[PDB]
Amino acid sequence: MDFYYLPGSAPCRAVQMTAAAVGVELNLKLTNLMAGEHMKPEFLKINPQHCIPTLVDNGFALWESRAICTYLAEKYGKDDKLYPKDPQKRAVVNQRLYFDMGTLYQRFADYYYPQIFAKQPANAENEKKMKDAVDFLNTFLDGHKYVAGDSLTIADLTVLATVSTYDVAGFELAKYPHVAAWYERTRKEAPGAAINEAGIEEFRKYF
Amino acid sequence: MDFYYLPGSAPCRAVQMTAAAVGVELNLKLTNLMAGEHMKPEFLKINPQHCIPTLVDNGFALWESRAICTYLAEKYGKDDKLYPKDPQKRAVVNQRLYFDMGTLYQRFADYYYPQIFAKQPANAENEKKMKDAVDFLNTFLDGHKYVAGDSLTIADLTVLATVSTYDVAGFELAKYPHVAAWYERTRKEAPGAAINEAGIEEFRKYF
Ligand SMILES: N[C@@H](CCC(=O)N[C@@H](CS)C(=O)NCC(=O)O)C(=O)O
Ligand SMILES: N[C@@H](CCC(=O)N[C@@H](CS)C(=O)NCC(=O)O)C(=O)O
Repeated sequence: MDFYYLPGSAPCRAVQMTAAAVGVELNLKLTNLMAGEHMKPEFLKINPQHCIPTLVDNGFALWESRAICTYLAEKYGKDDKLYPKDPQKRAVVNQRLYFDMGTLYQRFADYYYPQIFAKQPANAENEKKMKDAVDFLNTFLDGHKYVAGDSLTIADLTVLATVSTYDVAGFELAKYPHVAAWYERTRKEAPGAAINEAGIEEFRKYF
Repeated sequence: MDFYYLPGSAPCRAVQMTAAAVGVELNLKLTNLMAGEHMKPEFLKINPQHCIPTLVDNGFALWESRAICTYLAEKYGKDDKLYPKDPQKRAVVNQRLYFDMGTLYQRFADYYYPQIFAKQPANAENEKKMKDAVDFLNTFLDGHKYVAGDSLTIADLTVLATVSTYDVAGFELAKYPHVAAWYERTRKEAPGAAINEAGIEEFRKYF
């Protein structure tokens, strides 16, 4: 299966760790957006939204990092813990996946991207929204050892990719006890952790 | 099961149509955000992210509309077509769910809400991104009759909740033939269609 990605990308790193978790080997396809490789006619045929990560598994094209992670868990995973079949348990996992996309990473991007690509001054309003997002995550972790329960799931993997990004950007995770502790634990227990660590160094080249 | 909602809210309507599709009755609990009812202690105890929709099913509290929709489908659904178990088919539906949230609705909200509620000037670039989101959906709908595959799924229901809102907001959907055709067909066929139409009228009360 081909994996169109960029090493420093969080959504890409989330899939990489999930693939490691289920023992699936990804045929890496470095896709340089600055060379318009995602806009090649061949790529558009695979993914009209022309975005990475994009996975192609024996003719089946799929994008949206979290959808890819769930796909790999359902089709190639054997350990129910990573993505529980029980509706209730799976629902908490799914809610956290949406949280990661629409709240945690979304606010991170809203605050840092303008400073990185537009050279705009740090926006106070968006800084607080980002802070509120980590606060939520901190609350989600109160009591439980993992983001969506008591066992490592793909929700921890995608949130790790995101939080490891907050880290390299210089965000103060230490002011969120549960997040900081979970991060330290998960950064050492996540399958493919070494790939994630190598990847953030590429993202670091943005600051 | 309790359903904390507001009729005009798109994410809430997505859950209402999904519930109707699976024969699940929802005890409606109007939660007026303008009156700050989403921050009442009792509600924060159930949902610390203080957002609607929030579902409580025999003690189990859940938020994030699309996670509620899939939960209702997995636990109470009996028509595999609504949310296919096959990993690949499921993956296509799931990618569309993330599309609906992170691309289609996200851009709609970022463009209109700051104007309607915060009374801020329109943001031209955000308008452009919004057009790009509908364009993507238009392409997805080229050939394919439903948002995901050749049958109505929960992806059609949430996209209807989102697109119907684009409609009342005055966005020119007509310029996207495949989106417009799909909408013309689905706004009638969809389970809970009448609920959604009534809900958008309550949303209109903001224009
Ligand atoms: N929500 C998506 C985000 C995908 C995304 O933002 N992709 C970026 C790379 S970080 C991209 O390909 N941008 C170029 C484009 O969309 O044309 C996911 O989780 O996969
Ligand atoms: N991604 C969420 C969006 C939830 C959302 O935006 N909820 C709004 C109502 S439309 C809300 O409760 N806002 C007030 C708040 O979050 O405090 C979903 O699909 O449920």
